[PDB]
Amino acid sequence: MISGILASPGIAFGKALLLKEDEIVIDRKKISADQVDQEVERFLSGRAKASAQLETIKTKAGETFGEEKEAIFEGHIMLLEDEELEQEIIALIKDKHMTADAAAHEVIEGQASALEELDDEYLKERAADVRDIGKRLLRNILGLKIIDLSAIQDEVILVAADLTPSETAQLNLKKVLGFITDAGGRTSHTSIMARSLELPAIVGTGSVTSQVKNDDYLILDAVNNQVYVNPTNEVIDKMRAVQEQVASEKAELAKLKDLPAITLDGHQVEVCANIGTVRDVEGAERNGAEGVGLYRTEFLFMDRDALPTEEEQFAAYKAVAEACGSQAVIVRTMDIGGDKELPYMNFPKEENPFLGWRAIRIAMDRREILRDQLRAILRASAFGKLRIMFPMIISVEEVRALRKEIEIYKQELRDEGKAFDESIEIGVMVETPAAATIARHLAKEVDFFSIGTNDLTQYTLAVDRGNDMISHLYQPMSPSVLNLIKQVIDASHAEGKWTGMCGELAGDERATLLLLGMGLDEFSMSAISIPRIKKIIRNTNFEDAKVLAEQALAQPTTDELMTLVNKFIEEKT
Amino acid sequence: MISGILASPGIAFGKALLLKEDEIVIDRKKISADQVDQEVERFLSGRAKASAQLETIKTKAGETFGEEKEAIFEGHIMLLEDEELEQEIIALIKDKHMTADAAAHEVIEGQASALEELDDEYLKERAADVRDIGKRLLRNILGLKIIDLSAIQDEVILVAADLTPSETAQLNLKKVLGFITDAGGRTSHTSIMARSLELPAIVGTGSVTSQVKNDDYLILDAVNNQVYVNPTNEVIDKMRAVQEQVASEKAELAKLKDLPAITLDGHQVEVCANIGTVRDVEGAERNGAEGVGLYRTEFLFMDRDALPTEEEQFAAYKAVAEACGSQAVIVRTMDIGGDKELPYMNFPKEENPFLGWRAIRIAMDRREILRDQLRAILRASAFGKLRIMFPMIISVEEVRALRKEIEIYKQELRDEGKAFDESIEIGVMVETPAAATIARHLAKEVDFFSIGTNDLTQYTLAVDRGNDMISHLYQPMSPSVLNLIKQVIDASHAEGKWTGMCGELAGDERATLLLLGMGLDEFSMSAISIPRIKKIIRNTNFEDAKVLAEQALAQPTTDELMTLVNKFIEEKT
Repeated sequence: MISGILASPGIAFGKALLLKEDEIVIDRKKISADQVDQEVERFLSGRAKASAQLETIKTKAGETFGEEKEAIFEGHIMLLEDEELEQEIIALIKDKHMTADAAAHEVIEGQASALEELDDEYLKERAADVRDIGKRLLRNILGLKIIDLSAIQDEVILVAADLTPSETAQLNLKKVLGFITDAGGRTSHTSIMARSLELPAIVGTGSVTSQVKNDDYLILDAVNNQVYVNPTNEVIDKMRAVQEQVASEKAELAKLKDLPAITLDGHQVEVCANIGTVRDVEGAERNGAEGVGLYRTEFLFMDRDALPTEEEQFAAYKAVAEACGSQAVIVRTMDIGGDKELPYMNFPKEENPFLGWRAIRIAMDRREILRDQLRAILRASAFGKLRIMFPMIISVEEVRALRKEIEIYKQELRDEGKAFDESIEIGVMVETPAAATIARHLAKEVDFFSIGTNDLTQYTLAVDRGNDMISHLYQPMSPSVLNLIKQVIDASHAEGKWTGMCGELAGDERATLLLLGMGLDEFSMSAISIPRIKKIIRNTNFEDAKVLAEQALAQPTTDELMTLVNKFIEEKT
Repeated sequence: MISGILASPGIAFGKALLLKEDEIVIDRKKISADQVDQEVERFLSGRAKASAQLETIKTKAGETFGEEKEAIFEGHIMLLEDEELEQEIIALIKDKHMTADAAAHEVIEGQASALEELDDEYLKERAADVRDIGKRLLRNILGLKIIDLSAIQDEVILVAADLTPSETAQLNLKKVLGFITDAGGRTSHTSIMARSLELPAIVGTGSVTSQVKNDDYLILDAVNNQVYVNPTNEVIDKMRAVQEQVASEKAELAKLKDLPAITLDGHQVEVCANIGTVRDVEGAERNGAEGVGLYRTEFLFMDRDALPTEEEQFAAYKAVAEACGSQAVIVRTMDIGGDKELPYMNFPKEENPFLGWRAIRIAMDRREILRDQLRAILRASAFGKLRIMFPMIISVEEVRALRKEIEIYKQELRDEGKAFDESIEIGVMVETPAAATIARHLAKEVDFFSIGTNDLTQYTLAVDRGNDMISHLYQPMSPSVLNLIKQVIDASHAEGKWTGMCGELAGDERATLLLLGMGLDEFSMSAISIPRIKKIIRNTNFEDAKVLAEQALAQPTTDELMTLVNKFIEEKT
């Protein structure tokens, strides 16, 4: 009867691999002066190896996982070569006549020890990565035999007390049919990989490695949360059928709108990622995004030290469109100028950037910007489902002037023998109280809306998103912002269009029932929030939420509206 | 058959005074070197007189009109003593060997001449005041006889081709039964005085002074726009009866609420002045204000180099309350922190002051400020009708916390044996889209609303009131702001309260029919706008305006809403 936390559901059958590591012996024997010069050379000679061996691991991470994991090694390597460590490690040996393995341990342990004093779980984990660098350094000076998880010639299950980020890079994903460890829990780096990799694995076993020997045959239920050791065929069979169900579950979920973004009583919404860069598509796919709800194109502009031309934009958009496969991306035209300047533009300062010459106000005062970009988006739409959406819309005037612009850019493309999706849908950010107010009018003029609650909150409450001194007044969960949200959604629906939401409220656990009840069609968020919200959605009853929403919309006070939400959560799941 | 522009309606009977002035002779005869030293002394000796005589006129203006007219003389005197004039006047005489009256004329004429090159009517008038200083200087060096309007021992009518601001100060208001001149028109300084003084007078006669001799008996109709010269008693009689009607008109208008702020079809609104300082009460009374709709207390705070204590505030408020007589003042608690900092507070900088720690957000983070002030207002309410109004309100939370505050401060006063109007009404600025959105909720909690459209526009459109680069987007006449205005007014009325407006829209000729049609109860503006708006109000039909308003509120476009307004003005007066 062994149970863990189960990080990924599924089933698997294979041999068990056990990572055994010998304890590192440290000699506290003081060294003589003649040994001072020799110990430094041993450290440099031992450090010389890890230098080249660490570099080899980096290259495997880049090809195996990508640049996201390749740079983490550079930080560890760059930190190791820090000139502060060279002087501090040598000084103790030269000054205290200590050994290199004992003196070096104090330096890396000293810094990591300072990090543990921190009262944050996020800073403590990084201290674990730093500690790992010094831990291996001691083995490197001694020249301890390394197992290396890359030397696997046969498929096996991976069992260990805990895995350090360094092992996950040089790990064979195809030869490992799963991962099992007794680490702390999801807060473990390897645990997150099981989720994104979508492979069965446990991390809270507690003491399975002490019960398993290498070459042991084990079957992972990852469904009943049980492990069978050398079990007959009656269990190897049950499991095999459990694995069948698992596979059918995929096959069914595989359907289009038949996704978890459905309440108990059958109400579906989209749930998507906001992104900045192709690189974010990875997190989106990892977290179960059904498409991209907001492609903040600014971020691509701050990914460069020059304004990206039509061609550079096109390429960037094309990549995204393609890295998204079948999925739709809502490409927002550029929003520079509140707290998001791009320095390379050298725009002049403003007294209130957030009430200033922002986003569309620029692209309309400098058509080359609007034109290059819209041109690029359109052209990229020849390569995947894209939508166009505009930021900082304030009037019907603005929308018509920009549609007219699209139509001009569309013809030019037609005339230059350049495909673009003629179906391409156009919408607007509703993130201004103006837009919210004339939502009915705007809804005739666009295909859709996405409510930017970060901004909407900001202007409706006149509280600067940046200003910590008044942060306590920044409440997107005000009777004032909610009402304006409702009013927008309703506008959508009255024209037979839809409203999504890319403001942070979409991703906020506390609004999910209200957003849902109020009929929001689409949620778009940081990818990392997709599962929390999906979970809430999948476990609500939609009808109940409507009732909730309605109540909340009548409250003159946030507190009073928080109460409704809470009594709901109490009574309803 | 002589007709002028009539600046003030009324009737008068009295003798005619004629201001005759001899032409100033200028000698272009070059002076010798021995005469250079003597001419400078003559200028200094002649300048010595005007120095003391100009100072005497200043003291008469202060006692006669007040500090508003006393400082204008200091500028003229300070400009005359400018060290640049001393060196430039002496240099030409010493360098060009010119005469003091001819050389001095070039210096003052030279600067005034540069001002005329300006293409602005407002800058040109000031050039007239500077020209006057040099014109009299020539008489002062020559020692020309001065008539002085203060030497009047008998009541007479004042007739002149044109009067310079200097004469208006040393003018006997009680001995002058009216003012008649052939100047340009209302753009004449003296013409404005007839309006504020409320005395019959003409400024566009054209050539009456050439037809009148001093000691002539004239009757001013100022009603039929005619002047009778030595007319029998049949006309001295008609006029006397015309004067009776005039007096009855006052008596009727005198009433109270039934004033000019009434549409043709009987709909009344209040029309008041926004003020900053007791000193503004004068302009308000001058321009026919029926009370004060917004007393921006910040302005009193920027009228000082220290934070005004409870006692200083009280005094300041008391004065206002009293300078307003029977009239109600809406005292807004302090609004510092957008474009209105007070430097003496040394508050820290903000990234977006207008979305920052503004107004009520301060007084709530520093109770001493809120307390002193509310204390002071309450106590001042023992001395005249005052209301309390709060700026930058965003939530029902804020209002309740502040009412609760009032109630505490009320008791303290009760306990310290300090009267305050127990009837004192409390309201809120609706100048946030939040407030506008929860207007229904807020309306239960306050006695009234005043819509701040400067701010409301700002946040609804996210356009900084300060930012000229996007000024073209600052449109309080958007379908978005108007709708929010309507929604607020309606909230008021639904609770049986009222909404006023102190934003600049109230004073904007183009909104007046809409504001009216939408049922706005109260308008408050710069005093100078009171008559334009009153005029529009008095000449509208209210029912028609409703229809107008309604139409305008359905337009998705400003232009389209401007069209309605225009076709109205065409067809309707």
